[PDB]
Amino acid sequence: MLTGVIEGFYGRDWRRDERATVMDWIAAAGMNTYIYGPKDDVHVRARWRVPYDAAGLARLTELRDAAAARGMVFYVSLAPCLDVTYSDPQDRAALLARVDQLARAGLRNLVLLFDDIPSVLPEADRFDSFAEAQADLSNMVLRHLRGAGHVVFCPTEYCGRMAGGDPRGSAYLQRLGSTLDPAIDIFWTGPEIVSEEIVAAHLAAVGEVLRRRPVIWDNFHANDYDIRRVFAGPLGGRSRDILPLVAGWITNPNNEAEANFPAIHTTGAYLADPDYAPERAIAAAVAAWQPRFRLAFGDGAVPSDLVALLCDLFWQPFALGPETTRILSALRAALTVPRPDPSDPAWRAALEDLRDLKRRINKLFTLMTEIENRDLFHTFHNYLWEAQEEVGHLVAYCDWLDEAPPPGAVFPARGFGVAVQDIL
Ligand SMILES: CC(=O)N[C@H]1C(=O)O[C@H](CO)[C@@H](O)[C@@H]1O
Ligand SMILES: [Cl-]
Repeated sequence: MLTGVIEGFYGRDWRRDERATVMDWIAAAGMNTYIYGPKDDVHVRARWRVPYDAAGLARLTELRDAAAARGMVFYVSLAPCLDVTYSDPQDRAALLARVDQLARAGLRNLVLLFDDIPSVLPEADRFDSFAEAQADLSNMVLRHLRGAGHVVFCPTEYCGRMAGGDPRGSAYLQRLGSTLDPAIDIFWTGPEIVSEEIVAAHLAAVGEVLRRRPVIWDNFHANDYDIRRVFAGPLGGRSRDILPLVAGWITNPNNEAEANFPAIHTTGAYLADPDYAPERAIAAAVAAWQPRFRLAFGDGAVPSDLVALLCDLFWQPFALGPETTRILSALRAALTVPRPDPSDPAWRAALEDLRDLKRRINKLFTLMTEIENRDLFHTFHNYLWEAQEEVGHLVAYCDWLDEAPPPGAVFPARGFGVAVQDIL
C-alpha cells in the first residue's frame, strides 16, 4: 500500500532541507511515499509541455535518492489538463517526451493530474467524453513505461460533491472506471474536498464506480484554502474500517513544512495501529515533537504541556481541540444568563479556567518567539497572535462581568478565534 505525503497544495515550494525534514517524518511514521508536484514548478502544470532543465532533473533525482535513502518511493507529477487537445500528435508526443525524459532519468513513478479542465472538450477531439480522452491519454503513458513504473491519476471529479452526491451517479466516473487501465490508481478526497468524515459505505460506492479501490488524497490537514487557519491536531473522522476499501493514503498537508509534524505522525499511527485513537495519538506526536522546540542559546525547550496546547488551539478543520472546547463550553454554560453571579461557584470555576488559559497562551506565545527554530516560530506566530488577542478580549469581557455591572450597562468598548467571537 502506497502511503505518505503530496507536496500538492496552493502555496510556496519547500526548500531542500524542508523536503528532507518532511521525508524523515514520513519514514519515521512508517509511511513510504513522497509525491512532488509544487505549483512553484512551472514544468508540472502551467508550462507542462516544456521538459525539465538539466539542473531541474538533477534536483529531482536528488529528491528520488533522498527518498530511497529513507525507504520511500518518489513520484513526479504532470498536469496536462488545462490546454490539452487529447488527440493531437504534437501534444501526445510532448506528454510522451515529458514521460520519457523522466522515465530515462529513472523516474517512473508518476501522477497525472486532471483536476482543472475546460468546460467543453476541445474541437479537434469531440472521444465520447473527457473521461475516455483522459483515460486514453493516461493509458498511453502507462504503455510507454512498459510495465516498469507506476501511475496515479487525479480525476476531474475527485470528491462526492463534484460527482453529484452518490459517486455511482456520475457519468465521468462510470466511464473513467471502465476505460482507465486497472494498473492505474485513482485519487479520491472523500465526500468533500476537505472531508469531515470518510465512511465505509461511502468508499464502497466509490470502489464500485471506479471499479477499483481508490487511493485516498486526504485534505484534512491542508490550509491553503484558509491561511487564517493551521491544523496541528490528530487525523480524525476516519475509522480504521475504511482501510480495506482503499488502495492508498496520501496526505495533502499544511503549506508550512514545520506545521506538518503532528499531521504526519498521527496519520502514520492511524495507518499502523488497530487501536488508533485521535487523543492518544496526539499525545505521542507531542512527546516526539517537543525536541524541535529547543530555546535559542539554551538546553531547555518549550514544555510539553504548551506544545500540547498549541495542537489543542489549532486542531482540526471541523473542531477545536478538546481542552479549549470544554473550557469555552463551561463558560457558555455560565453565560446562560446576562449577569453571571460573581459568587456562583460554576461561574467562578469557568472564569478561572478561562484566565488560566490566557496565562498559558501568553507563556506559549512568548516562548515561541525565543525558539532556535525560526521557521517553526514563523509557522505559528500569527495564529498564536490572534489566539492571544481574542482570549485577551474574552477575559476582559468576563473580567468586566465579574464586577456585577448593572444590566443595561454595556461592555466598555471552526477554530479558537471564531469560537471566541461567537461568544461575543
Ligand atoms: C485534488 C485536490 O484536492 N486538489 C486541490 C484542492 O481542490 O484542494 C486542496 C485543498 O484546498 C488543494 O491543496 C489541492 O491542490
Ligand atoms: Cl505548455
